Amino acid sequence: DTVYTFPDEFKLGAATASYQIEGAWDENGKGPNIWDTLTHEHPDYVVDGATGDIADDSYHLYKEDVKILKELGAQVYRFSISWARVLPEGHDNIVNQDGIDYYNNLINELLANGIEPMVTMYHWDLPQALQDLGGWPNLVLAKYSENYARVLFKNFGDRVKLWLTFNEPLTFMDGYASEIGMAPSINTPGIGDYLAAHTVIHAHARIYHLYDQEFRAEQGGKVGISLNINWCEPATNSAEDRASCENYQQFNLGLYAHPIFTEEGDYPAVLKDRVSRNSADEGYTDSRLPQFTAEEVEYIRGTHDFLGINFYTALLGKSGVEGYEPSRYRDSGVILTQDAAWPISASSWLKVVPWGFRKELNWIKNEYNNPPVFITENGFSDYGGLNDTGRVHYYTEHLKEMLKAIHEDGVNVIGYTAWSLMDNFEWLRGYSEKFGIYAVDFEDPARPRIPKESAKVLAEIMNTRKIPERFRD
Ligand SMILES: [Cl-]
Ligand SMILES: [Cl-]
Ligand code: NA
Repeated sequence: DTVYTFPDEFKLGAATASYQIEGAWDENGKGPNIWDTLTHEHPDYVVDGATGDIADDSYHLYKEDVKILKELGAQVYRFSISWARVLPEGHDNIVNQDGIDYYNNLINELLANGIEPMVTMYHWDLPQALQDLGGWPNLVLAKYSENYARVLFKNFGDRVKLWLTFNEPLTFMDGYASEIGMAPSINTPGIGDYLAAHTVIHAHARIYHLYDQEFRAEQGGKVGISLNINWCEPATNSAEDRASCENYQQFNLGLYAHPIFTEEGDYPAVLKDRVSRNSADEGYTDSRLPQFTAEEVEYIRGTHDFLGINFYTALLGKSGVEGYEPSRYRDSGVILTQDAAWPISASSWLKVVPWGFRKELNWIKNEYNNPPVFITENGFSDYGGLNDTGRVHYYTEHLKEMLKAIHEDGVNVIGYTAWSLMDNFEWLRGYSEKFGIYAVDFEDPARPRIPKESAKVLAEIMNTRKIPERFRD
């Protein structure tokens, strides 16, 4: 049963994000963020015209969140901090004590209940005052991000020892690649999304160096980043289809991980070269991909204590090019599809492909020299229901695959937090797609959290530290 047992030091828990759960969007001095703006001004972008104005009301109900974490037996709770709740103006001139108090209250409640906090600094909720300067495409945000992080380390770092600078910049950069999509819903594909990535990488590096310089000696924690990546399986066994899948990994994960996690640093060569060529062919004087200087390459490489991975699904990749000119997908040189045979979820993008998780973990091991990997998200959507057999099976299969990666393949996976502790505001999908292991009644002002079967099974896994016999192959 070795392949079915978690390593003794491995950390298990669950995850949320601030805008998705907190509500209290303008309470007690909190400033507006880009998701307040999107859901208020553009309800036509969101299923049901839903907003995060209340969500799970975790601003008021944080003790209930801790209660269900304790019931689950979580060792770690991954949550994010709302930048505009702490710094309502985005800049560090005004610190909102109500926000400081709130996160201290949550942290202290967690620790009093034997649960370790893991904090994501940025999970998509940029202060609107900073978006008004251009947001992530404007490199001035890297210093603003450093200053935000300093406030977080100063106030919380005596008790928080696990930090993620950013969550899914591959996703939030896409808020600069569509007029109707992710906040801030700006249509600069192939140009502004790359600028956003560039700023984020710079920001991440500044935050890491800040920790080294101002906090690490006293606080003794670890700083990483959470990167999402889909497995990309060759549509056929050809060398050409394999090349396309390598392109996919480099254009999705490598975009962020090559600058940070390799000895060489910088963007992947294929990313630089394909965008350079495409830009020239379209008549641009300058490549659409921003450049790092040698000094910047050296500053950015090595800025990590672990790699956070968000894993959900797989795609099929074949040789070719598609998408609009200009765009990151077109630049990436792969044609992406889904296999009809893969089980479905309530989310168009998410098919159940558990073996893809093991393949991805091996790809990461080989590319980045087996970094410590913390799975910061993994989970499954349905439309509702407590007898969530699909979710149960998603978890048991993904955990089995991860355990094979650890035990059979030697991948240094160090922790895992299920997405999500409870049903929450699923971005443009509103409350229509359910990812929780706890259900939440969004028509009940008290927002009760109630366990699904998946919460019961995960509790059993966390308690026994193994995959139960009935779920084994
Ligand atoms: Cl074949
Ligand atoms: Cl049994
Ligand atoms: Na402060």
